[PDB]
Amino acid sequence: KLPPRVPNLIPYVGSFVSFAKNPVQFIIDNSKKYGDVFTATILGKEMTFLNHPKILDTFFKATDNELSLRDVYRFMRPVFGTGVVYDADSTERMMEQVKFVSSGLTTARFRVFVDIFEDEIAHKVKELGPEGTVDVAELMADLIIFTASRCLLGDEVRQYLSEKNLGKLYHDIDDGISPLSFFYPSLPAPKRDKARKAVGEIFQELLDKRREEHKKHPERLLDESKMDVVDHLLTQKYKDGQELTDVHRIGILIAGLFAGQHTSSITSSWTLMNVISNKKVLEKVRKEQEEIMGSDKVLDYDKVMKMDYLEACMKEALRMYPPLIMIMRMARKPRECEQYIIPKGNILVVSPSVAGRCTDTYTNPDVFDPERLTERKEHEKFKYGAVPFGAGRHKCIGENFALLQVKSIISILLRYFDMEYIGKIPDPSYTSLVVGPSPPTRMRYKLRK
Ligand code: HEM
Ligand SMILES: O=C(N[C@@H](Cn1ccnc1)c1c(F)cc(-c2ccc(F)cc2)cc1F)c1ccc(-c2nnc(-c3ccccc3)o2)cc1
Repeated sequence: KLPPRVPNLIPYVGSFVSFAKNPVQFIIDNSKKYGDVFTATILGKEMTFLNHPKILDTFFKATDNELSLRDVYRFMRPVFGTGVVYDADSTERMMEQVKFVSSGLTTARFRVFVDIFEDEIAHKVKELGPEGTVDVAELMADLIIFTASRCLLGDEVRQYLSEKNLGKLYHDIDDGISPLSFFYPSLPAPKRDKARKAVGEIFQELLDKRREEHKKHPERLLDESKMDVVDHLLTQKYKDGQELTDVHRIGILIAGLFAGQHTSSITSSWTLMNVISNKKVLEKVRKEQEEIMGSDKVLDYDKVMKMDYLEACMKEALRMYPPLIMIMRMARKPRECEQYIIPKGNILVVSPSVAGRCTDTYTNPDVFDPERLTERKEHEKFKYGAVPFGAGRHKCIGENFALLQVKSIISILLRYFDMEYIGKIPDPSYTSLVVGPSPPTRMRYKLRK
């Protein structure tokens, strides 16, 4: 009962050549040809693609012993660190590591995060001056490396970003990893090794400093508005009693910071580009902002939580340009999928990119149209019609933080600046792990009157 196959052009390499040109177009073309589920061989991996919202239950509902996240990347050279994330000894242990991070994402902390957004943009606004042009993707990456770093690690990290080039070494954690790195065998990567070592030494020092801060001010552990992911990694332990090492704490922090940064900076870029390019969307965004802000001058938590239309704009950006283009699981046993059984050892693939352009879900899906959500509720037609943050067990735990961070940053930029996008909104570039717009993305800005 095998799903239909994409015919191998060559043995072993299989469909890799057309997949490598464009992974999203590959899944779109082969969906049209072969239906809601199909298999391709790609450099010796059996890849089974699930393409229609009506059949995604069997992917998202599975237990870790049926469809395995850990198995997809457990033989990967650890980008984050040994024994953390997909290198952890178990899925249960990975979920304890996820909890160390999610512990830092409370309402009490979200209230402080808004203050941190205002502070970082106020520094940035001074650099930008009264008017100019700025790369949108670079602006958003540079803002969120400061905001995400402070929100998750606390304000002691800032000195290392301003003075010790934590930013530079962080940008290389990623180095040479494209969405095709998964299929090529293990190469060397000394640049990445130098990055992780460098970030590791900075994170070791933050841990050492925070231990001394705990001894001087233990009442910190009672303050939900101060407790960050560093505090949680120093205070929490594994269920099974095995030691949480500083090696683990550093890898989990790098992995937390990577998650908290790339996806937010890219989504922020797409959302602002599309908002400022559409007269009616910009009108309603600024009307919402004007209503929420009243005669107040700065954001707080309750204001951001009201910004429903700016939230739809970001979810519309997430529909059209999801920064994670494939969600993958390893079949540890045969998986039923409609009339088919997907074989043991196949990797199942769900693509937010393909989900976002599904005409069964969304009308005129190449048009940025936030009202498709607020008015027509197109995201609600299917349970799995919108999956930019995934679903089930491994759903993003960062969703509310990402919404808070991107909505705040865009609200505050619109408060300071009139902004115009230079040229055509580009296509996504499928050349990085977290995919964002084709590089040249410039906008004009001018201080508002
Ligand atoms: C717009 C920004 C974001 C997008 C689009 C996004 C997307 C996703 C998606 C699709 C998944 C599911 C992956 C899978 O099923 O295999 C996921 C998982 C995850 N995300 Fe995010 N994410 C975002 C922001 C964040 C942030 C800001 C954090 C942390 C501060 C975060 C932490 C995580 C974690 C820990 C998981 C794994 C949960 C688990 O394995 O059980 N994400 N994210
Ligand atoms: O970072 C990855 N996934 C992201 C996706 N993300 C972002 C925001 N929300 C979810 C991710 C993440 F960065 C961190 C976490 C996480 C964070 C903290 C924890 F405690 C536990 C998990 C989860 C995640 F899912 C990731 C990293 C490496 C790879 C990978 N794919 N191929 C290679 C590879 C490397 C080399 C050669 C050959 C291949 O590496 C794939 C995905």
